[PDB]
Amino acid sequence: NWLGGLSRAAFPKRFVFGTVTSAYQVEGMAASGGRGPSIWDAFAHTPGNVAGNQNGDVATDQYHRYKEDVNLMKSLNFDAYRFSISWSRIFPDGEGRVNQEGVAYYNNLINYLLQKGITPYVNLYHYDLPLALEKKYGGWLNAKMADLFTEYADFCFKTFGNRVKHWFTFNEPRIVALLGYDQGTNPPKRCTKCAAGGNSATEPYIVAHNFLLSHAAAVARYRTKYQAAQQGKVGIVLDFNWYEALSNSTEDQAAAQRARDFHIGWYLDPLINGHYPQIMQDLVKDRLPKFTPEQARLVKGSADYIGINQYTASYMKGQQLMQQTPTSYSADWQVTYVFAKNGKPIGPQANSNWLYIVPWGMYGCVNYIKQKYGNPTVVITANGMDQPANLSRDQYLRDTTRVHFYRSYLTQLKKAIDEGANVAGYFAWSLLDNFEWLSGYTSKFGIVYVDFNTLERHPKASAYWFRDMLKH
Ligand SMILES: [Zn+2]
Repeated sequence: NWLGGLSRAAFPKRFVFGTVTSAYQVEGMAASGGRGPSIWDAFAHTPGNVAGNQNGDVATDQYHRYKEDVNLMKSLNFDAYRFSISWSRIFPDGEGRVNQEGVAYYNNLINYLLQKGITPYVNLYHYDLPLALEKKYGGWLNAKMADLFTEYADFCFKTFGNRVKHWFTFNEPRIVALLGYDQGTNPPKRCTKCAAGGNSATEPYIVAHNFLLSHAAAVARYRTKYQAAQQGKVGIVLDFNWYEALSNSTEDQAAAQRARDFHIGWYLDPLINGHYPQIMQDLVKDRLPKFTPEQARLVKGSADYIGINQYTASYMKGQQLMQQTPTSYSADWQVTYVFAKNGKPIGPQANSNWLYIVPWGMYGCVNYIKQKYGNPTVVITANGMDQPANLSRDQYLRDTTRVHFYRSYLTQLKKAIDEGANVAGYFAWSLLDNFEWLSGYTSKFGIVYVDFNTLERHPKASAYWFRDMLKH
């Protein structure tokens, strides 16, 4: 049967199912409603940065249509909605003056969600640093971001925390470090060879450190000032794609483990154990910032749950570890990616070249966190796949590959949960086809189709699949 034995009865009691978007990717009204620009506004408005020079100015226009979108998600039997607040929509300059019209938008959204019985899971940050903060402070290169982010977070707790009980600080700081400061393909486009300046060997580590210190400072503020009255929780969202050793050799097993440590351990070892992974300390050395004992104690235990964005998996091949001139965070791992074993591809690709459809990667990731980190509370905060551009409406709606994607990946998650992993919920990326960063509107991740000419929403087969799977 097309559900493949899945239903709410197949998951733990009170397991949360939702969908996810992010502010810049769906809201629109990017330069209206009093919103100040983010680094993504400047980046997307520069010719050649985004596919077809597209941008998020209008996006899906959720800003005007949110009640339609909330009605839709309720009709699809979801319990929760993960969305983000645009920092520059609240503080156009990232600090100082509050944009009251911005505040009102999020009040209206949160209240309508609650009126419809959908639980808000709110991200404070999703790639969208206020441009004014980038210019004035140097953004995530500056340790002062902890203070600035904490004040922003403080306002959000005060203003929305009587209603919002599930918070996340950041979304995938590894991708910010990697794409913004290693490869220099996302804003602020920094890297060793980059026009804007940078150093791919040092800056990604500075940036990650500052994300961890900022997260810890925001959570400390929540716990000391708001928690007693509000009784909510604050986590963080981390990307984790699976790495499988290409063979059972010592070298290949070591490579796969290195990759895990540089990918997820980079953030999880500080959050769980109060230090960076040993292998990163050994290889990256004086390029890896040191937490003081006080900072390490602030960072350790500072996430009430771990959000994991899980999409894909790779084989890893190893080598003897070399002494090497440092060139980048990516090269520091000393691994070789491989996408076939025994002459067979790890899986077929979706539209995005990096996204190999590998359902057992979900089991791999969830099992690994369970076994390595003392089984912390995990929420799958994003999982999904994309269709390409230029299909007809009907072709988008008959998304049988995505139906197969969710059934297979959710079966693998169920497998990990039945073996004892503490997973509290699951969120599909995305509710809507949206602005997919560098791919612009050429990548369609939604379970709901969006006609980007008319802005009309049309549920795809995968939306109906969720509706049937999730019926109460
Ligand atoms: Zn509109």
